[PDB]
Amino acid sequence: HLLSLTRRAQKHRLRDLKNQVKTFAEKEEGGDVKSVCLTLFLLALRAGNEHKQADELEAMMQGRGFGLHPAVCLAIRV
DNA sequence: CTGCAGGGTTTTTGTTCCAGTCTGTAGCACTGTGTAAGACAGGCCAGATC
Repeated sequence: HLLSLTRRAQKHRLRDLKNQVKTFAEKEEGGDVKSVCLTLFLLALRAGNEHKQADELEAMMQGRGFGLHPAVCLAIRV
């Protein structure tokens, strides 16, 4: 299964659809493989009615960052 | 029916190149702290003395 392979073997398996995503994002979306596959995953999540996971992913890949704000972290430290 | 020698197959796990790019950690300067080794004091008993 794709989730249990290593990243090297997963790339060896998925490189074809990878380069198809590359050429599609270059043809239509300014060559942004990042945002294209991001919105693809977002909509594939939202289709199953998994609204909490997709809302949390939209909250993560924008605005707030890694779990804590570095400012408040230093605030605690001091 | 059975035994391994060993053929195929993907998968994995390396893996070779450069660049990075973060990171931990081992520097570095520092002075404050706790100790144990060693100087040395003295008193004091034994040895030498009167």
